[PDB]
Amino acid sequence: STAGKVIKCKAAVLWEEKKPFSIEEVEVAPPKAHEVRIKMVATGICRSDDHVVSGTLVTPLPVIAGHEAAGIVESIGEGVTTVRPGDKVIPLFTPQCGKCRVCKHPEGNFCLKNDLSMPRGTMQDGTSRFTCRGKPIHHFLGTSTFSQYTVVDEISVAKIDAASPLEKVCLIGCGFSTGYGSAVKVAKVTQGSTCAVFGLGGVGLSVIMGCKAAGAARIVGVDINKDKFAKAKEVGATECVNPQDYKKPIQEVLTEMSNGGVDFSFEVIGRLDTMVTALSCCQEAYGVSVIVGVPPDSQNLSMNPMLLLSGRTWKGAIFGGFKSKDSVPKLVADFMAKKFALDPLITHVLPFEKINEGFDLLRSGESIRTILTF
Amino acid sequence: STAGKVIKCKAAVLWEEKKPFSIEEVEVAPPKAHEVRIKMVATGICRSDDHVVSGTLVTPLPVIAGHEAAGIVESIGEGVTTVRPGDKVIPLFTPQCGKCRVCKHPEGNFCLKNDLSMPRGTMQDGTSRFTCRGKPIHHFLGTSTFSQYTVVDEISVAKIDAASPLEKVCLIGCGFSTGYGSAVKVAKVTQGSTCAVFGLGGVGLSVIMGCKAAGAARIVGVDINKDKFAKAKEVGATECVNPQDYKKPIQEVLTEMSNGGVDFSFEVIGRLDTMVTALSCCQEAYGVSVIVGVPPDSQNLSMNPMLLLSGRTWKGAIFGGFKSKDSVPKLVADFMAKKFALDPLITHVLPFEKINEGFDLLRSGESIRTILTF
Ligand SMILES: NC(=O)c1ccc[n+]([C@@H]2O[C@H](COP(=O)([O-])OP(=O)([O-])OC[C@H]3O[C@@H](n4cnc5c(N)[nH+]cnc54)[C@H](O)[C@@H]3O)[C@@H](O)[C@H]2O)c1
Ligand SMILES: NC(=O)c1ccc[n+]([C@@H]2O[C@H](COP(=O)([O-])OP(=O)([O-])OC[C@H]3O[C@@H](n4cnc5c(N)[nH+]cnc54)[C@H](O)[C@@H]3O)[C@@H](O)[C@H]2O)c1
Ligand SMILES: OCc1c(F)c(F)c(F)c(F)c1F
Ligand SMILES: OCc1c(F)c(F)c(F)c(F)c1F
Ligand SMILES: [Zn+2]
Ligand SMILES: [Zn+2]
Ligand SMILES: [Zn+2]
Ligand SMILES: [Zn+2]
Repeated sequence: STAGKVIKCKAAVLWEEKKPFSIEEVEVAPPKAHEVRIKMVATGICRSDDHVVSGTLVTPLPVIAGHEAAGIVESIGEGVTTVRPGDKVIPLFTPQCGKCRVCKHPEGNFCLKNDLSMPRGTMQDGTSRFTCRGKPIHHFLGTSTFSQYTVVDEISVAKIDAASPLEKVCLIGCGFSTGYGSAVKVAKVTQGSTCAVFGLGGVGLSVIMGCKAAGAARIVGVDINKDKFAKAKEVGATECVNPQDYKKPIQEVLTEMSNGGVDFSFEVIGRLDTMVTALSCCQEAYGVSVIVGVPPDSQNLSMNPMLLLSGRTWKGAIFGGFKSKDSVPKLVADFMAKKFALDPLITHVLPFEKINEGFDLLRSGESIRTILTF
Repeated sequence: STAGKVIKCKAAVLWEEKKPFSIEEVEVAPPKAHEVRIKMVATGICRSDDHVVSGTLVTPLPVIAGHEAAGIVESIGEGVTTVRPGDKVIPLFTPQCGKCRVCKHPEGNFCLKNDLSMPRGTMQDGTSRFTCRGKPIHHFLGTSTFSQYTVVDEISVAKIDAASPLEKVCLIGCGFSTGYGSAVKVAKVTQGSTCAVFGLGGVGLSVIMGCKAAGAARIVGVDINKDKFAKAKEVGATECVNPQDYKKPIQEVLTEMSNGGVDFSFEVIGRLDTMVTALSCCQEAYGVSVIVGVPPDSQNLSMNPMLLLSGRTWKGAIFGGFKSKDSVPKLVADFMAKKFALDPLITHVLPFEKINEGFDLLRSGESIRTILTF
């Protein structure tokens, strides 16, 4: 049995920014009240995890990153009611405490218990369950999935279908649900509309899937890497454009393509300039633009508010606007019911020990999602 | 017997920025095809008119300003079908051509024939109906209401109830419809919500009216002029705050007062800093902020897009999101049915000849709306 005991296991520890992950032994404490210790099965490499390494995102170091994953419950702390040992689960990087004003709000999903806005890199109780070489190691978004075992607060875990393929549905922990929800729930893309999607990685392909699902007539993919176009067309893009191919700003190209501006645009990269471009390419009176990409820490954009005064709507979301604990098991159920596909997002499947090579595939432009298997 | 003939009349010509208006004779050409010549009865002084004087709003000079008004049709050009001589009418500074992609969209109102985005200061045909001292004078937003007679394109005028009191209903041509629509149609304020309204002039008072109509529990007026508070309370503010009273920035004050941010915020001033503050003060995950105020020409704001990524929605609108020609007669009908009050906005009445004193009143902070009578 491991229950009630410290587990020594392998994890990918990030000791400082802009360095490879260190794959080594850590000690994982047993779960305290209302906590859940999970044996990881599969975790995806999300660009957000790369932002921690690059310093685009500031979070306390050293850290066990990873937030897109699935695993199997090893043990539960006293008080846990929503999962049990042996359950398949997906950690929730946006929690759902169910009691805060946001949780109670019918649209809101950015639960006030989150560790995103002012990251502490701890459990809800302000402490860490991880040590490495005698030192405490921070958690990341309450999840820390780049470990053979993690401990999460109950509000940061969802039970999923026992028959789920964990090496696919781990994507429901971030990339798929974020893109898909951004289209269907946040933007509320309409039938027959014209959509533009900036950034054709795992998240942007998922936005395309959502736009297609919502019945868009036109879905224009935008990326500087033309290698990403063929997959974007496979999942629903009607045409792809590379800004580098044009003498004019791409907002102008998109406005002409769409005969006056698009219905819905999505920034799915994380650049200040493309957030403004995305806003500008939506139709001035009724367009809607959604920010999905994570921008570099503490940097402001500049824009002209007349872009909004004419009628545009600008919004952003975390995790596709989904209330995380209610939505994740439904999304897995829908996948099992063949309502959407995940295979088009998966380009590479590596063992966990090859985490660094996975991140190099991302950084080189070669991968969409690499799934690491424990 | 004035039909088909040039009319000489007095108008208030603005020859140069930052100068008084010159009340002097102009010649008003007869209407061309699909144009309407209107004998003005009453016109309100809106801060946007003052923006033309200050250079906050750039539009070609010399100009006949004025956009918030009502009058009586003197004559119609060939092909006009929607009004007739002797009809009571409100000029529509935002037109409704009924044919463009915006006019056809269920939620758009910023008709593509507008003269607001890139002002020419002409009629739809690119020419002027106005001469003064033998010199052509520009139109403003297709309305030019600071004249005893104006000529407007048919898509820039609405027939209203023959029994309407024009010295009141002129406010439906801008200030009232704008603020009220901004709350009820653009923001879609909900029952029991907390609203914050930045700027307690005619438009922000109309926003308050709208929020109270929509059933908001709390409506916080924000103004640096505490003289504006009493009227704001009369029309529904539950509490008023002056930023100059506080050591902390007002977004933090509003966030505290609202136990984590308001449901709806409105910028009804026209400053870049208060556009950002107003966004910031709405709840980070599900707050909605609406820009109503008109910013200084060509200036950009600076903001941190993480304010959106958490879940905020930012939008703007012209004329409260109302499709102008459809809405104005319905708004007048509802006023006549006492569905809303216009008297709380009218603080001063003057003859047209005292237009400059009317502007002095607005500039001093003493008036809300001054109505000028021809
Ligand atoms: N809001 C959320 O909850 C949420 C969740 C998941 C991911 N993210 C963010 O979303 C963004 C995309 O994530 P991902 O899909 O995993 O990243 P990714 O796989 O790196 O994809 C980004 C795509 O953007 C492309 N790109 C880079 N620069 C430009 C440019 N100037 N113009 C057009 N394309 C460009 C690039 O070629 C790549 O295909 C990142 O910033 C993530 O941090 C946000
Ligand atoms: N979007 C539209 O269709 C539309 C329509 C009508 C009016 N407008 C604009 O809306 C704004 C309001 O117009 P109005 O109500 O006629 O103007 P107004 O009567 O000048 O009211 C503005 C109010 O803002 C207050 N104010 C000024 N500075 C600050 C500050 N820093 N903090 C708090 N309050 C401050 C000021 O004391 C005044 O009571 C102006 O910019 C207009 O041009 C927009
Ligand atoms: O990809 C999900 C994701 C985000 F959307 C963030 F805003 C963030 F800060 C983060 F760490 C993260 F993982
Ligand atoms: O007050 C209404 C109004 C506006 F909302 C504008 F954006 C504008 F440019 C203008 F001239 C105007 F009069
Ligand atoms: Zn919560
Ligand atoms: Zn992610
Ligand atoms: Zn139109
Ligand atoms: Zn106005």
